[PDB]
Parts: sequence; C-alpha cells; structure tokens
Amino acid sequence: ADLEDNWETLNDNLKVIEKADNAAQVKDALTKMRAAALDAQKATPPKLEDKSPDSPEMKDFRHGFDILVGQIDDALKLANEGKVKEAQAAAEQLKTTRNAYIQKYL
Repeated sequence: ADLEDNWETLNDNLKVIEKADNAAQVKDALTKMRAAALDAQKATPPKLEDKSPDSPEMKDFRHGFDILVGQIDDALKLANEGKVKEAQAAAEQLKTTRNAYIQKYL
C-alpha cells in the first residue's frame, strides 16, 4: 500500500461514513481514515520527491495530515458520544482539508 492507496482508502471510508446508520459504523470508518492518514503522512508525494524532506512544501504536506488527523479525532469524539449526524457532517468537512492541503501534491 502506497500513498495513492491511502488516498483512495480515505475516499472509500468517507463513503462508509456518508452511508452509515449508527455511531459504531462511523467509528470504524474514522478509524480506517486515521490509519490511512498516518500512513500517508509518512510518504513522499510525487510532486515533492524533488524537494528536501524539510522543504516548506513537505511541511505543508505532513501538516495537512496533522490537521486532518486532529479533525478525525474531533469527529471520533462526536461519534463516541453517539452524535452520528454531527460526526457525519464533520467527516464531510474532512474533504475540505484533504482537497486544500494535500491534493495539490499528488
């Protein structure tokens, strides 16, 4: 599994969350999103294989996943309280972070 697989894992589990009926299902999918975000954060995106590991672009990339993981944790907290609809709405906003921070490097 590489960075592209991790990106598609995020997409598949966002669909799981969208279609979920209860908080347990949302928690499972958020778990897989968090795992894939951690794996992707350690990868070097194609457009940045050029750059040095501490370039402003690579810091952008890794920090986009720090923000994403923190937002996944916020959604997990909602799901852990039984707030299914709140957690699903939070998951929708994970696409805003994913698209704005990370997409420009794939």
